[PDB]
Amino acid sequence: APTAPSIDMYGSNNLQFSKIELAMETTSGYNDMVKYHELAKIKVKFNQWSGTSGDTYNVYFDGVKVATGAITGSQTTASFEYGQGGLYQMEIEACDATGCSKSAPVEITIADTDGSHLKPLTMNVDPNNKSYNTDPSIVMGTYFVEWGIYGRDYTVDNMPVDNLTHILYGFIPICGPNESVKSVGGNSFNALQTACRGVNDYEVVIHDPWAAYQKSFPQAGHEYSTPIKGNYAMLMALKQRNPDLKIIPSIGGGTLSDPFYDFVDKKNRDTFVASVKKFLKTWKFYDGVDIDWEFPGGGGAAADKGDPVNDGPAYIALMRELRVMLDELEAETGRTYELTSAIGVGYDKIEDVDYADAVQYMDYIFAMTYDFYGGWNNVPGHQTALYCGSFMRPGQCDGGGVDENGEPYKGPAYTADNGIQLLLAQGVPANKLVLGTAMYGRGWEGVTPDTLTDPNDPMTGTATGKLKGSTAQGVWEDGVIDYKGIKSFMLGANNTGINGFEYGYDAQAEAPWVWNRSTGELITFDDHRSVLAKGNYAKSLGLAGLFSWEIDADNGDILNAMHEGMAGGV
Ligand SMILES: CCCn1cnc2c1c(=O)n(CCCCC(C)=O)c(=O)n2C
Ligand SMILES: CCCn1cnc2c1c(=O)n(CCCCC(C)=O)c(=O)n2C
Ligand SMILES: CCCn1cnc2c1c(=O)n(CCCCC(C)=O)c(=O)n2C
Repeated sequence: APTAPSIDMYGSNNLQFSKIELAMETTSGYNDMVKYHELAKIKVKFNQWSGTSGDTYNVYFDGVKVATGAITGSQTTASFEYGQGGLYQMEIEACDATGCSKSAPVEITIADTDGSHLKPLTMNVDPNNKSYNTDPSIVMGTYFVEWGIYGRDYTVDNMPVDNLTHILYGFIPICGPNESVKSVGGNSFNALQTACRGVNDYEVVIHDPWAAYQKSFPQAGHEYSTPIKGNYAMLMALKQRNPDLKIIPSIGGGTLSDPFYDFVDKKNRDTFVASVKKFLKTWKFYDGVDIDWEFPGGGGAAADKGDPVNDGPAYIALMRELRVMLDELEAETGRTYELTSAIGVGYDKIEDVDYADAVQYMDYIFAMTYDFYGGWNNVPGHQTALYCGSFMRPGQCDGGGVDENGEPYKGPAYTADNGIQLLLAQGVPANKLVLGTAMYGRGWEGVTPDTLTDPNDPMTGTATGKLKGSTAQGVWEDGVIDYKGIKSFMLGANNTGINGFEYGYDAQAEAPWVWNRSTGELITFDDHRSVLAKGNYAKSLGLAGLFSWEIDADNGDILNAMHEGMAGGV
């Protein structure tokens, strides 16, 4: 017989609650911005403006009582805790000694990071991406980058997810020594220093919380009060659409690998592995972990770091210790968690790790069979070729011979086949290796015809510097160009070459190029033909599948050719 409660929607955070508390309007340390609770804190204000209020309230979700407390006046705030994400019809009842009166039901949301409160994501994929029916057991992976939402304007709902089995989210940094990040300029280091305030060294953090969970995406149905927004809320809604798609955070990458060189100390590994466990319990849409340490032994961005005696065994120990932790999560959740790693494939990188030992702990190795040549120097070559190119010298392919100064080659050439063969020779099983495809070109200026030793092959020339171009042409950093920019501005509709560029293909290497003989611009990349050759290769060797770097740079053609090539190999 009291008055039925009316729910104050605006005073109850629009009935949006969450197991994860996320700061939405600042940028601070990771431990200050992100706190995961086993029970969501619920606070609901209700009013009884007319008649009597009664003395007690009960709260129901879907008919089931979840809380009770005192009413002592005409406005009451009910505070309680609840453990399970999703959407529930809430009713609040006010009671006196004579009876109870229930409010009309209203939907409350309790966010959780598995996306249990979310509908399947609405997609907006470029229709140049075709449908395939590739065997679900073949890996078809790609990297999606956190910063691609900015100038590149490529968001989670643009991914052709039905053509993927694995999405690797690039990149999760590690707090600690990170000089390599400073050298890249822009805000990357300042963002990391901010994220790491109040965080122990060697723990993972989110690099850009605005892209990860603050930015409101209208296509995802985000509102002011939505407790999780950003790329991460869209990836959660994507798992509701595609529950078998594996979404895996990639830790490190070329500029964020400096802290790994301190993993020779096991206490730093222990700190890192515990931070990864907490991260996967905080962000439950993730299905494992991908380690992108570039590179054990060195030769990467940190010129002053790298230990070829100890980094190998440390990498192996880290995989073993991650697999231990992941087994604990599997035991706790009843889920399967995957452990993978993207690795360098030059002989001088592979020689520093016993991968047959490491891979026993791992589901897949993503062989980075790209970046073999590029604008960091003026020597052209195929950056992602399967085999040795026509431009190579006698003895250069297998490392038997000498360079132009007569100095012995130190090891076999940088090609995808040389890397895969070295890894098989160590005893890595073929069915754990994933072959990489580039959705980008690398390139140079100044490779003009007077510099060539073979007049029909620009790979025999000499550059003056890195390729330059505008972001309108897909050039986001000197020396690199999106595949879709090569296609729009250099190849043209017919693949015969436009804007002063001509197309060529080195059939021995399985590698395309475009070359502008007057500016000397020369770009090495992957195309439909070379990607079919890679798929025929992967199928011949019984590799696990193919993956690509990075998805925003494709227009459909490369991912289509990945599926075609895997269907089509002979
Ligand atoms: C986490 C979401 C709640 N939340 C939302 N915005 C927040 C917080 C928060 O908790 N802290 C400080 C945390 C106290 C010290 C610690 C060990 O974390 C903040 O500064 N900001 C801006
Ligand atoms: C804005 C995109 C430029 N951009 C180009 N390359 C980039 C970035 C970038 O931003 N971040 C992350 C740091 C966060 C910076 C910010 C504005 O919050 C990166 O790691 N890389 C490699
Ligand atoms: C962010 C990465 C791009 N990047 C920026 N500077 C670079 C690279 C790069 O990729 N490689 C090739 C690594 C060798 C890989 C192999 C086949 O072993 C480089 O040598 N330098 C100087």
